[PDB]
Amino acid sequence: MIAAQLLAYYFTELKDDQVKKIDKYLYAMRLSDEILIDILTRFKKEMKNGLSRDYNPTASVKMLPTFVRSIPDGSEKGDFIALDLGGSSFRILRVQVNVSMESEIYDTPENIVHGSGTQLFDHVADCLGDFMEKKKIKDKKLPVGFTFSFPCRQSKIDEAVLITWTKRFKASGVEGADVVKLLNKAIKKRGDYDANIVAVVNDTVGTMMTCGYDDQQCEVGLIIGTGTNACYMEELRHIDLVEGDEGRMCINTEWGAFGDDGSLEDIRTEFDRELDRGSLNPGKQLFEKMVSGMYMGELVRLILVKMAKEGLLFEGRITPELLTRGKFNTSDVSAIEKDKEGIQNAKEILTRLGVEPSDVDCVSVQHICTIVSFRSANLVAATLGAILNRLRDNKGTPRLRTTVGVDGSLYKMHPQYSRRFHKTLRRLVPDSDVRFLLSESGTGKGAAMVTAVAYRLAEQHRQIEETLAHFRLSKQTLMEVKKRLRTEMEMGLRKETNSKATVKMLPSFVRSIPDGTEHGDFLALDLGGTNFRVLLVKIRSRTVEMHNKIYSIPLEIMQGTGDELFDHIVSCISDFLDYMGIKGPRMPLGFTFSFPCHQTNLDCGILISWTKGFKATDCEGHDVASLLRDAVKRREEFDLDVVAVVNDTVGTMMTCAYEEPTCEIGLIVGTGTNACYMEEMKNVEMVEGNQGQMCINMEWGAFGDNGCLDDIRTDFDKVVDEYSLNSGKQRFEKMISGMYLGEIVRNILIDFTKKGFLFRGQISEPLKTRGIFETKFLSQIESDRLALLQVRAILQQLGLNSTCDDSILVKTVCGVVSKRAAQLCGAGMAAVVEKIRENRGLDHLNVTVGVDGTLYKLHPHFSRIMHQTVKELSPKCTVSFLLSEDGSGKGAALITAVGVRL
Ligand SMILES: O=P(O)(O)OC[C@H]1O[C@@H](O)[C@H](O)[C@@H](O)[C@@H]1O
Ligand SMILES: O=P(O)(O)OC[C@H]1O[C@@H](O)[C@H](O)[C@@H](O)[C@@H]1O
Ligand SMILES: OC[C@H]1O[C@@H](O)[C@H](O)[C@@H](O)[C@@H]1O
Ligand SMILES: OC[C@H]1O[C@@H](O)[C@H](O)[C@@H](O)[C@@H]1O
Repeated sequence: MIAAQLLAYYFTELKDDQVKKIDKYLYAMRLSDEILIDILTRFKKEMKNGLSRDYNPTASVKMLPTFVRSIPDGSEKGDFIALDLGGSSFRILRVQVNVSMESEIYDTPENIVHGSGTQLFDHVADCLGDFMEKKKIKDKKLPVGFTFSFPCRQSKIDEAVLITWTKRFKASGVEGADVVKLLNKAIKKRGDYDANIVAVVNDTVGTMMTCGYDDQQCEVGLIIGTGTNACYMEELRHIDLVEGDEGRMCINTEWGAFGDDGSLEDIRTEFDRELDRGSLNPGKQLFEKMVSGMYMGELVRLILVKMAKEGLLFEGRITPELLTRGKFNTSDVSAIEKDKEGIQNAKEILTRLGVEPSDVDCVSVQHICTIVSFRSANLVAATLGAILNRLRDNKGTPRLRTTVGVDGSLYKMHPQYSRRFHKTLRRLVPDSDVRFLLSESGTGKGAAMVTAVAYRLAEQHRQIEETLAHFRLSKQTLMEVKKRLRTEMEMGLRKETNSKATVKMLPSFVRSIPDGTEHGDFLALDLGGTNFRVLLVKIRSRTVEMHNKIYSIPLEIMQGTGDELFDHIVSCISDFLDYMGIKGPRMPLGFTFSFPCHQTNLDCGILISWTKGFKATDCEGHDVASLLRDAVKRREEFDLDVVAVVNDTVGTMMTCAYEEPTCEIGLIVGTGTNACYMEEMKNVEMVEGNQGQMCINMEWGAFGDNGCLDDIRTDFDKVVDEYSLNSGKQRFEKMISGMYLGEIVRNILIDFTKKGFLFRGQISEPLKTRGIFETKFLSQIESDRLALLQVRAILQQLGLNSTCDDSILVKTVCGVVSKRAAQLCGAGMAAVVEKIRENRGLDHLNVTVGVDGTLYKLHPHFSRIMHQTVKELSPKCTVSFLLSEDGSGKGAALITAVGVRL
């Protein structure tokens, strides 16, 4: 063997002399550690820019958010299908989780790849059909995971908008589109089987998930093959594009694009540039074309040519295979760099290229292979180094212990790459005990690991939707609901039908809008809403001076006695008279009693039945005007003239009509809901008389107490009503007013919570607290100006331990309910305007509506949706809504003016 030894010395001798010369020729491809630190530092800056919302729009390193928040924990179970496309092979596996997987490779020729997105996806679908056939699972409904090795935009995990083609693929009409849906079109065109792509993940994510399944220290996913890329677990609080602050989420770096903006124009060489000039994506993936094992061999080829041309190789002799693009590939690079086998391989290959390689040439082309595969390994060490620093920092520790899961041919196959990369890495990041785990099995197993979870969520999101589905009414139902009210309106206005009508159409003896001749000083009560207040209104024919003071009524008095309740009112009145300096002279009062009252004239008003929060005994069936008088007596302090008993709708209508003659309808949407309008007397059957109109206090909150709305009432609606004071009463109102909506939302959440869909399945005392969701908060929650952070805060403020996810669902629930309300109220209001256009027999109506109520006033959407609904439900009308800013008081004064007038 003194021969082999003898030879080896010969080559080293031969080698030595040449190496110096080549190192100086390709000096540009000799990146010092210093430079590598520089590149490591530049990459950091690029990573910070991709995560930053401020800088992300022009950041080359996309730092795309995948929707994976943690590596496998063993909770995963089931048999899935995995599609792997973009690597070196198009495999279709069937993982079943121990983890049992079955792969299959399908050839994807240079016609499908560079073809049409349709052709491509038709190929993917066919192969999938083949697999499922072969495998005998087409019957079984199995979840599909898609390992798509390209840059995509995902908002959810089953969303995957292609940004740009990478590596070898370039099919027309895919970029910009949702690959998932594109895949579905193919499977449906074929209409062979049924498939649900529940997840779409990158191969670095898939590799990371795969390794983490085996090693729980796994936080990175690296790929060095047809293309290079890396992903890692990043803290949510830093992922600006995703709203959350708790936990981490995997970030698909897409580092191949590093340098695309020009950041590596000082590193990149003339060879890298020409390699680019003839590539499928000129100017893109620049960092990748210097590292990847799809660009490597061709890079060596471009160097060989340059030197041969310059007579520095094969005595300047060129051959046409040396010039043909792709004659020299990365496998040639790997072999030529083999330990013992290297030099002869260089020969066997180089002669295949037609140049008569000398022993010198073989020794040179091997060194040329080292500089190029080494620059590659050093560049990945640098950028991975940065990811490692970023991880260390996120940990706050000065030392890092993590695991990077690798995969990829160049790494897995080149004889010098792996260790050179390793050594260089740890010299750059000496502050870490980085391990590397090679995904021996491939990406599929990890994608199944993602698909298992994506599926689970997709499943629970489906049940939630089976719930909310109910608070979503079709225009056709809003149309019937409208038609249903109109029938009811007829039943209370008509003699015979009246006693049966649930929507009683109460005659308020207000026969006209302010005639501008009103004058005087009137006292006025406003009871029923949220704030009970006593007012003094000084009208003068034309000027209205107002004054008021809120007097709170305890829940106890409010639900006390007819006496306790009414004695309390008089005392407040007593105080107000003092407060005003009006005490003494008997004054004309206008009682705004916001409740169902049977009147036969202004000055009387028998409480038909309490609604909302009042439940004071011995009050129903009595003339409230009368009760007010007895209370004044028992007191024996002052006296007053109970001139009128008006409802708040009527009062609101007048307050607005005073300024706007066109206002003939009054709407209230606050603690409770109701409306009123100027009905033609010809129709007011309950009241004898034939001329003019009469304001009908449509007690619409009862619409449905007979059952005509029982097709749209949900089991949640039943509950609220069941747990209320007036159980079975005020249904239409119970699904619209601010005293009820919160309770609907609260019972849904309790439901979702029991299902584990929310607040981690635990029903907190606050969750069980009635009225926890006030009009003040619903309005806030449902606000768009409010960030998610803020919505989460309110909910935490309410005492509920919400997460950002809870904060989203809660927010969703509130919108389904308030929308349904704004819609239902719009249907009723729509009916009212038909009857007005029809009663006055006109082709087209222009009427104004006076509105008041905290919900209508505070809520961000209600009014807006409601306005649209009335518009779309009743096209022959142009309803205008006027917000009442002076309360029912002013209007109640104008009523007592004319009320005192007789
Ligand atoms: O370019 P490659 O050698 O195919 O490397 C990338 C590919 O590696 C395979 O082992 C994985 O299963 C694929 O999910 C990945 O896309
Ligand atoms: O529930 P609320 O906010 O009190 O809405 C209804 C109330 O609105 C006030 O503005 C009116 O002055 C009251 O007469 C009415 O009863
Ligand atoms: O296949 C490995 C990687 O190659 C890159 O060039 C692609 O852009 C990545 O999306 C992919 O993860
Ligand atoms: O407060 C607005 C409405 O609330 C309902 O609960 C009452 O029954 C109505 O009479 C009133 O108009």
